Amino acid sequence: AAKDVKFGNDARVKMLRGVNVLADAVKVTLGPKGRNVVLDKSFGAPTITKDGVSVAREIELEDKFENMGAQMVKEVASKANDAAGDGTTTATVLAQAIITEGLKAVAAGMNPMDLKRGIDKAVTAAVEELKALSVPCSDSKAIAQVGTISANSDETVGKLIAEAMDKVGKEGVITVEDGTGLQDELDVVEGMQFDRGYLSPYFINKPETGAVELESPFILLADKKISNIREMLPVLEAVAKAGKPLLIIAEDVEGEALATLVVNTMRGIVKVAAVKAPGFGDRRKAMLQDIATLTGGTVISEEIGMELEKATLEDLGQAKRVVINKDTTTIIDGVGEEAAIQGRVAQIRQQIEEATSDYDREKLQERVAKLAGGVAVIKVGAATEVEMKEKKARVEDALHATRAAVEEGVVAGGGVALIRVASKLADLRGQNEDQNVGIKVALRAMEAPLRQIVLNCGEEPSVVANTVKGGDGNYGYNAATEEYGNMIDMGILDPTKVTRSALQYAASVAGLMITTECMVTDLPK
Amino acid sequence: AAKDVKFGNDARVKMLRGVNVLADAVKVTLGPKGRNVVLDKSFGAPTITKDGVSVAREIELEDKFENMGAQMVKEVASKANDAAGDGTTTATVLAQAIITEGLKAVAAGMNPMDLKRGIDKAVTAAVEELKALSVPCSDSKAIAQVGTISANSDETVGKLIAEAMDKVGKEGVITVEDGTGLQDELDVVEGMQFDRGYLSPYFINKPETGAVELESPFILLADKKISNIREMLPVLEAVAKAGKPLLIIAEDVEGEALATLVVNTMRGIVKVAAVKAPGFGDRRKAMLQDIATLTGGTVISEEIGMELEKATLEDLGQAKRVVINKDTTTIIDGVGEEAAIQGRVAQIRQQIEEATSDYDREKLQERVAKLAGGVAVIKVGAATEVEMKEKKARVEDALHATRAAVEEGVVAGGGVALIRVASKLADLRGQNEDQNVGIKVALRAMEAPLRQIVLNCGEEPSVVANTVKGGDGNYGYNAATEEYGNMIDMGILDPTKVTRSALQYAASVAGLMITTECMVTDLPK
Amino acid sequence: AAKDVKFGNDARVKMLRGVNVLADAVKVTLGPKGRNVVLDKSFGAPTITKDGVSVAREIELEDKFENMGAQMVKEVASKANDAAGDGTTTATVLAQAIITEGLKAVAAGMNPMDLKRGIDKAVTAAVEELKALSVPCSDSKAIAQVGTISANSDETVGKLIAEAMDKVGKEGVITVEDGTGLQDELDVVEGMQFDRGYLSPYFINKPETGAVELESPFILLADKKISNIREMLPVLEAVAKAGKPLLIIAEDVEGEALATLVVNTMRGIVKVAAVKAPGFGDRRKAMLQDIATLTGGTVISEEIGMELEKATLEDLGQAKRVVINKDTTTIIDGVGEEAAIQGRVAQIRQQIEEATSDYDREKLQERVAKLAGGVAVIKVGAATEVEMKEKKARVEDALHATRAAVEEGVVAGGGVALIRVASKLADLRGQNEDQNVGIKVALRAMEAPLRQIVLNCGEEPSVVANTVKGGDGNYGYNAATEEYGNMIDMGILDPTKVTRSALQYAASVAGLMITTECMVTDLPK
Amino acid sequence: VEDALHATRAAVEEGVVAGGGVALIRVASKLADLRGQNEDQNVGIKVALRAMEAPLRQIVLNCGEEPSVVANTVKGGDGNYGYNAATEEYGNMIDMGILDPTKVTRSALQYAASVAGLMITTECMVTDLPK
Repeated sequence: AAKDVKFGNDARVKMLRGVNVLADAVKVTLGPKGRNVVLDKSFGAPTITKDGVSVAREIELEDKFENMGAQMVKEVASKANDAAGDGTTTATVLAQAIITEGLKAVAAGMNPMDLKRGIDKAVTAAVEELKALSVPCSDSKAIAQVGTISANSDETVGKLIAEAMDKVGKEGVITVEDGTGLQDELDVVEGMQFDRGYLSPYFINKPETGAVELESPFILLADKKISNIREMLPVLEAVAKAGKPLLIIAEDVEGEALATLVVNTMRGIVKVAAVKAPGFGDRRKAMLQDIATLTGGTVISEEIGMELEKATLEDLGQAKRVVINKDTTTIIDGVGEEAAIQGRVAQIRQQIEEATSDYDREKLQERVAKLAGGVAVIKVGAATEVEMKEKKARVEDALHATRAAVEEGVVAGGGVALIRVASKLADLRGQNEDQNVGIKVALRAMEAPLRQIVLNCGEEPSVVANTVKGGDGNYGYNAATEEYGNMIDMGILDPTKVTRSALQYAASVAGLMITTECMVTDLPK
Repeated sequence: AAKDVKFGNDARVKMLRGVNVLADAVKVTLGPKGRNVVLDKSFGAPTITKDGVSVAREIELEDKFENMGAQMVKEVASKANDAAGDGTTTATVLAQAIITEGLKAVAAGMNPMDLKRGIDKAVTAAVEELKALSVPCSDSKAIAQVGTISANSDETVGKLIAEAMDKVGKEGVITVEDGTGLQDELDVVEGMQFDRGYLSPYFINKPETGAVELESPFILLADKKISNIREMLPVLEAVAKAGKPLLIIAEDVEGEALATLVVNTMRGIVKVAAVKAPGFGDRRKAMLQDIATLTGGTVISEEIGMELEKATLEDLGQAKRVVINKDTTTIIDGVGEEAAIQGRVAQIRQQIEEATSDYDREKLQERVAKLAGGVAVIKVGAATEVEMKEKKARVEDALHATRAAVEEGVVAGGGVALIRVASKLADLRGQNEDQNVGIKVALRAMEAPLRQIVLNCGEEPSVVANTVKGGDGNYGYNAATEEYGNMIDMGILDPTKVTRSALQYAASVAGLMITTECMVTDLPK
Repeated sequence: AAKDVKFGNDARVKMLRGVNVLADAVKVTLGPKGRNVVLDKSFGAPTITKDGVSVAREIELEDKFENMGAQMVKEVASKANDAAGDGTTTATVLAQAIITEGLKAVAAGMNPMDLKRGIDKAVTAAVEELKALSVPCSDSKAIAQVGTISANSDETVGKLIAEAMDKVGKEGVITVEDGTGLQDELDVVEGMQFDRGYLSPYFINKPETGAVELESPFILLADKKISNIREMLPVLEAVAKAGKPLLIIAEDVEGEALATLVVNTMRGIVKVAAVKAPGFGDRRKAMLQDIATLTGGTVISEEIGMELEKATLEDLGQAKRVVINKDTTTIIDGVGEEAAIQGRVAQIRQQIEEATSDYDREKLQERVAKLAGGVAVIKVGAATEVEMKEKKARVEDALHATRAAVEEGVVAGGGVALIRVASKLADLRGQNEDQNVGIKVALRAMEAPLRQIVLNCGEEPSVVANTVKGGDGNYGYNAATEEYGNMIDMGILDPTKVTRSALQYAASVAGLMITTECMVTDLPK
Repeated sequence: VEDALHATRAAVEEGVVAGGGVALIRVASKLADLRGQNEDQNVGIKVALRAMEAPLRQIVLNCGEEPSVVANTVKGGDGNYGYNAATEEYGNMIDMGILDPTKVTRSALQYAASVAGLMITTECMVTDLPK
């Protein structure tokens, strides 16, 4: 269709103006004195929230260009939350900061490409500085403390998480379900988790988790791309009968079929969700079979001449629960026989000896790790349905937080880590003045989150930033008690992974925008 | 879709303006000299009313932002009426008062959060003050007086409610029905009531009480979530035959199945209603059985390997009447055998002995209380249908009132309670000057209802407020006779609960609005 | 009257916008391939010119703010020409460049004051570098060469000027007037020149040179301030009679007296010009006497009790000619008798002996130098009045050029000296990054003249500039034989004084505009 | 791999020349004395040769340098030699990994000239009325 094409400065302010709507909507929730944002619904009462992700999801602008700007930042910023369970909002305020200052500089006549490299150099430098600043999280005592802090000072949640990690390990898979009647339960079941998410958002039935959740579903394992729902029909009806949901795990699900599934499940005609099979090539077929033995199903491959039209429930695998993320599928309690599973583990353990290269060793060990490791299951108990559901939510949060803590440690929260790291890179330089300006841009931008938090608290950003800049390490002033001491000790911390992700991703999109000359979109009519 | 986003001061005026349209419409009916509001109906003559609830129900504004404002207070204020049977209007005027002053303070540059915390502190104090000010309503002589006062001086209503409460206990379940023909009738039948409401406002066949009413229905007890209407069919065809209505009580009823029930019932193709089973986890499966025993039905659990396709009318439970609210299901006169039920009570009472915890004892007693407790049924007689229907309403209202009186007592009406309580908190202070301003805002707002009542009466609010502030205890201003004196004795009272609720809910919404920085809504298309 | 007030950025763009009309109008004439500017006359045939100064005179913009910008640059830049006989256009283009880049910098958030400091530091350095680059004009051979070059390669003009400077010394006063008919004449006559200019532009009757030129005028010497034309009348009727023009040298000429004089001379009722008497305090009374002696006039001192009403034509001084600049008055061929003048000189020489202070001695020495030295008078011959007037004009300009050359030397022309000097200061830095940007702003601007010249010649500016930067000393870009080489020998030069002035004034106004935050002007009424 | 493949295929077919758009300028600088049958054709010739500079100029413009300056520098050298578009070392562009398959530069030139030539000789255009 006829397009609207904008260039240079004209195009850049549009994008900027766009990111401003987004950032300004979202940053008011930042910090403990976060304000509320009211999101209108069709009919009924509007939603009042302090959750920046909820807010971002809703943002879409009328001016197509401003919209593109908002959608760009929205996209990359969401990745931070995906990776570490937080920092989306931070990433957003940061992205705003970099883009504003960067465009100022572009307008002053500085080179966009050099500005970008300067900003990037600053960020890599900052990530290193962040690792040095980081305090490790290894013994289960520390795991419990982090879990507790993320859980709103609840010892119970920390203990729970600690206990579970104690069961399956730091690298283990931990899941959360409704409790059966007050008093928590922990149990390790047969289960697995592979890095593939939903083939489409429409499949989501947990808009809170942004996830798909299926109970006691059947699992179709097909080694081939499924493009047409013609082959699906017989197995779809067998699942419509017995009224259970269905997880399809194929090489891929495309076109006719994917669309048809997205519609049918979204009209209540059988709950279905599809995900690509993990990995690619040979190891993909291997892992498909792994999933087959584990769920007690039969992998239907065209290679040996099997056909989907010729498949009954019996070929289908089975599990107590499956949960699907944007990039993660996790199978909980497969119906597979102890003999079958342990026998498959045995086989895999034979190939590792008869192996050759190191790569082949790692890969095989990853497979048994999945197989033999299992899945910890935390059922949260709590006296009331309401409290139970709530405590369940806080456990989920504390969980992602703790996992991220375990991976890369913790640093001072309240936005001070980004400020300390920045104060340390004052002498950092690049190849020419432009790159140097790029660097200052980024280091100044790293102050945005703290400043906004302070602003929201009704204090003077400059003064607080100064106070913070004066000290060192994770040492600070506890706003709640105004006591000086170690921020981590006083419970004001962030998983190093969240701060890092936020910074890098913010820098990524802001860099891109700063280096954009042209925008093309459809015509407003 | 493309959104319209408003910020800070801009959003807040819009919200204000919107709660102003709402409050101004409802607050004219406050007190004894309340005015009429005329609500148009598309077909026929308009409705003239003085009921703040009916008026509020109709308010929806064209401006999307202003509208969100109104819908917000509309919602929480509504909850006040739902909790204590009155005070929605009061809640609305209070909210208006708090919001108006609060936004004035925000505009002056004071911190919204500190304003909120000050408001809350004042309210917290006021509620305690309200507890002290409160006079208990315990002996049935008192119960009768309150009911009598709520019924417009109708002593017969007081007596009826007093008798009904003595039959089933203060905490018992009491219901109101049409008369057989003059001379009321009272009788205790097998029955039960759990706190779960309609899974949809479309199951409602009694739009005035906003309730579902099924007479001689079958009760399906299914321990599991019902998502697809395919399993229902065999049992649904058996109930279409025998031409009796159907109550489905499951773990939940979702999408396909629920939408199909909502449609088929709204088309007279068989009357049906669905509610979640009470509670969760184990105790939920236990209570489902309690209901089974009570109604002479069979719990259909997939767990034990039972199927809905194979369930017959014989498995269905039965009762003379069930009534469903927004959050209550009450079963009246179940076909349960007076031996089955007694046995069930017996087994449970034995479990109370084997009980290893206090919690377990309390929770099991609730079950015996429900089963063994039963249900009082008051049938209002009156000589001609019209009179009967009017008195039935008065009995229903007075009943709800009297319940609230029994729980937290009663306090001075006519808005004087709030004013008395505010005058006692003159020395209340916060952590900084802003919080002190927040407290003053709340205490000043507590005068709003009285002032409005007085305004509606055509007197000078300041003068009356002033004199009242001068008094002590439950001494106040009788708006109907223009006479000052002891309010409770003069029969001008409110259940402590309604005053408390209205205050709390108003303060709640008011805090949210005061601390709102952003609003996102659709574009006016 | 009610004003229109503009602040910050908004004000700055108006100013810039304004200087841009002036600069763009003026700069097209720069260089040897300068284009024509057509300036419309009162009404007659338009005037076509390549003289940037003429063009500048004519520029006045409708918009009050824009006009203010342009007038400010006109004013500061005009001084360059006043001082060194060239450089105004250059100053203007330099001013445009500095203001342009400076304002970009201010908008990007840099501190105007630090930018100004930087610009100034760069200019200070550049001046020194310019002195270092400069070649002396000391021997009369070089004096003649410069004269010849500035007179379009006319050896005659060079010879003539050299002869003149030889008679009165290089610091002597040299005058040029109409020749008596082919064959030049050079004679030294009794005369003087002091540092006071016309008290009003309206006095100018030679717009070409922006000078007042009086023939056989009478000279009124009044040791007092003349504010009212009532005391003038008697002297003015005498001068009105006799029918010769009038020069007034008083302590000052203000108000009614000045106003009236300006009107009258602009209405042919006696040609009159007024200047402040030279110096101040006591030495002013002394010099007034010097002039008196020289012109055979009599000082009219109120101190001694003399009155202007009693002043006669005989009290008045006389000379064959007087010429008045913006800041110079030069009396040519006084009538005073040699005996008198000589006696005066004797007196001063003796006071020079008696002088008890270096200062006093110096001042006295300055005075005898003026009286005893006289004035050189070049009469330019030609054969045909037309060639005569033209040559006379060339001699005036060349004269001014060589004067400046004699003072501070010559540097490479065509804008190369400025670029050269700029390339030498690459490492120049200030106290902070803002100052540093100020410096670069200045250094880039120093290229503007040459680049503009190249531009007018239809070449790529950047290429030529880059080349010139590659070379050393007085190597650069020619346009007559179009080939790079040695500028001085090749006869492409500028007096160091014009280059220095052009740069310094340009920097001055630019600094001032860059540091402007507020502008006040009348409403367009 | 797919990209490198097409590239190498093209390399094998017709060889490689200096990349960065310099090949075009060199080629252009060699045709300074090239003439046609009349002044108009000669102008056509200049238009084309001047045009052959557009890519470098743009490339340089994108790098934030002065297109005229680099073009000038490039015009001064010969063969596949010159300006190092990353390390400022002089040498053979092909060896320093700065190349384009001769096929790609030639194609771009011929196709460009083709369409431009058609448009330059266009006198009339016919299209639908905006509905």
